[PDB]
Amino acid sequence: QDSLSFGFPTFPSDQKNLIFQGDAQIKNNAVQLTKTDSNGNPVASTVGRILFSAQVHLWEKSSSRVANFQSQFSFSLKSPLSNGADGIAFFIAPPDTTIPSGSGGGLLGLFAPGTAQNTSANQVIAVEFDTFYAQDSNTWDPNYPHIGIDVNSIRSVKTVKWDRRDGQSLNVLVTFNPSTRNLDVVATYSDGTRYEVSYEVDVRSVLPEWVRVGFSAASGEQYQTHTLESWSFTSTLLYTA
Amino acid sequence: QDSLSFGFPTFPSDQKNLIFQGDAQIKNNAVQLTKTDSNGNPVASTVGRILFSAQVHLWEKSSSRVANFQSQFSFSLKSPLSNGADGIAFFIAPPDTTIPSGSGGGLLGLFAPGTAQNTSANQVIAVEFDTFYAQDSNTWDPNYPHIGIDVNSIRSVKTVKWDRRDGQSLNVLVTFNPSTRNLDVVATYSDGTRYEVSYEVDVRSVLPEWVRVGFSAASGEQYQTHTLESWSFTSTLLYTA
Ligand SMILES: CO[C@H]1O[C@H](CO)[C@@H](O[C@H]2O[C@H](CO)[C@@H](O)[C@H](O)[C@@H]2O)[C@H](O)[C@@H]1O
Ligand SMILES: CO[C@H]1O[C@H](CO)[C@@H](O[C@H]2O[C@H](CO)[C@@H](O)[C@H](O)[C@@H]2O)[C@H](O)[C@@H]1O
Ligand SMILES: [Ca+2]
Ligand SMILES: [Ca+2]
Ligand SMILES: [Mn+2]
Ligand SMILES: [Mn+2]
Repeated sequence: QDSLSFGFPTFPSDQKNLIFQGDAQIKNNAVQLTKTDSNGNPVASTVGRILFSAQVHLWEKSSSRVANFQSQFSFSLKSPLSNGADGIAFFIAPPDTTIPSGSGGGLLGLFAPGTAQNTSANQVIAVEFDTFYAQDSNTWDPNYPHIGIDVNSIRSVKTVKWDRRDGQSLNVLVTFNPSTRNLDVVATYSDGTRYEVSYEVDVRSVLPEWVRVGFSAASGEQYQTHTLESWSFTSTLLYTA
Repeated sequence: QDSLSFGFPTFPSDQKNLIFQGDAQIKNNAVQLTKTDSNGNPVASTVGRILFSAQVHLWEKSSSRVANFQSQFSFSLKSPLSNGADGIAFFIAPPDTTIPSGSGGGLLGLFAPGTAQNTSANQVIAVEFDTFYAQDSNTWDPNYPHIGIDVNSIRSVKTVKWDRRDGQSLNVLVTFNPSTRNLDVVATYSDGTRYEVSYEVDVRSVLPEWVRVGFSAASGEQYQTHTLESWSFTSTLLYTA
C-alpha cells in the first residue's frame, strides 16, 4: 500500500497485529515494555520491544517517492528509585529486526555492544527518551536526561535536555517531511511543558524501502517501568521534486 | 488497533502485506486473481484470492463496540467468450481462511460444495459480481448477471440486476454502518451507470471479533480475467447505542 495508518487509543489484552519481543506484554490496557513483578514493580535486567506486523513502504526507488509519516504516542515511567533507567525509544528498522545480543541497559535493546557506535554497521533510526547518563557506563551520552535522535548509532546525532517526571504521561509527536527531509520531535507534559528537537536526514540512504516500526525499552542495573499507553501512526508515499 | 486503513492506488510487483492464495499474482501493476497464459489470455479451472495481512477488529464484546468500515475498489473483467465466468467477490472471513476444497467455478473460491448453502456451516460475508448464471449448474442464481450480498451461503440473501461490460472498469464502494446495521453497496461504470443494493445484518452474529478482508475469484469451464486495479480500506470501532 502507498498509504497505511492505525490507532491504538489503549491496548486491550487480545492483540493480533503486534510482534512482542523480549519481556514486552500487555497489562491493564497498556504495553509494559519492561518486566515487572507480581506487585507491578519494575525489575532490573529486562528488555522488551513491540513492532506493528504490517510492513511500511518508506520509499520506492522505481517511482522516486519517499513517505511522509507521523507517529503520535504517550508513555509514562515509574520507579521507587530516583535514578530510573534506562529509557524508551520509538524506532524504525528493517522488517526482520530482532533484539541484538547484549543490547540491554543503555543500549536500549537497539544496538549490539561491539558496533553500537559504528554507523556503517547499523540500519536504524530512533527517537530516544534517555533517563540514565552515567559517564562510566553510558560514555556516549551528554551529562543530563535527554531526548535524542539516533541514526545508526547509540550516540545521538542531536539531543535536547529533558526532564523525567515519575508517573506522568508524556505526549509525543514525531513527524518526517520528505520534502524538507526534516525529522521533527515534539514532546509535552499535561501542564504544557514542551520539548523540541529535529534533524535533517535522507531516509533512503539509511533504511531499505520496506520497514517495520515499533518501540523498545530496557533496564540494566537501575530500573523503572516503561509503559506505552497509546499510539497512532500514518505514512503516505509522496512525489517530492 | 481500534482503527486501521490502507490504500493501493495501483499494485506494484513488490508486495509485502498481501497474502496470495491459489493462482492470484501481480501483473502489470494490477492483481490478476485468476490465471492467465503467456499472452495474458484467461484460462479455465483457476481460483485465486488475496487478503490483507493485518487482521481487522470488526467488533469487541467487552466494550460493546462494532466497526464502521468502507472498502472502495475497482476491477475489470475480460474474455473472448460470449459467456465469461465465474465472477469476483470482496469478502470478510475468519483470519485463518483458505481456499475450500472444490470451491472452484460458481462457488467463487468461497464455499465448499457440501455446505455451500448451509448458513450454519459458514462464516463469511461477501459482495459478489456474478457473471455466470446457467440454471443447470448455478441453480442458486437468479437468471441474469448480478451483484449479490452473500451471508454464509452462495445463494445471495439479496441480488440486483447488473450489466457485464468487457474490459471496462467498475468502481465499487462497500460500507457498513454499525448504528443502522446496513451493509450498502454502490457500483458505477465511467459513463455514470449506477447500481445499488443494501441489507441489514448484525455482523456480530455472523463473524468473529477479528477478521481478514480480501478478494476472491474463479473460472470453471468458462473463463475471463478478474483484474483488481485499485483498493482502499478503512475501519474504526464505534460505540453502538
Ligand atoms: C560502574 O558500572 C557499574 O554500574 C553501572 C550503572 O549502575 C552498570 O551499568 C549497567 O546499568 C546501567 C543502568 O541501568 C545501564 O545504563 C548500563 O548499560 C548497564 O546495564 C555497570 O554494569 C556496573 O554495574
Ligand atoms: C451442465 O454443466 C456443464 O456445463 C457447466 C457450464 O459450462 C459446467 O460447470 C462448470 O463451469 C461453470 C462456468 O465456469 C461453473 O459455474 C461451474 O461451477 C462449473 O465449474 C459443468 O461442469 C458441466 O460441464
Ligand atoms: Ca543512556
Ligand atoms: Ca454464478
Ligand atoms: Mn542517550
Ligand atoms: Mn450469484
